[PDB]
Amino acid sequence: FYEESKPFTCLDGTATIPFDQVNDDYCDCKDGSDEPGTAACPNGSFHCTNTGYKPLYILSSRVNDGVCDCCDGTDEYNSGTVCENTCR
Ligand SMILES: [Ca+2]
Ligand SMILES: [Ca+2]
Repeated sequence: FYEESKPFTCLDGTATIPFDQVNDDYCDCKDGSDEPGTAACPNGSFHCTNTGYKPLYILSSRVNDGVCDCCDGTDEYNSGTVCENTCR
């Protein structure tokens, strides 16, 4: 009748979790692949999309650290620091 969506598998094959454990602010994958958008994994990376300009990757520990790391300011989305777009 209703088919269920498949779960997420860590890019390193170390675990399979439902997609509600993706970006849930707890590190479930040894490679950090379940938390690309948060500061939860010690070896993760956050992608600065920097729309219109060169994209950059930063350490996950720099997501919501209150410091402006991406020129588009997208790394600071719930920290209290409001970053201005400085890509130009
Ligand atoms: Ca997680
Ligand atoms: Ca930051």
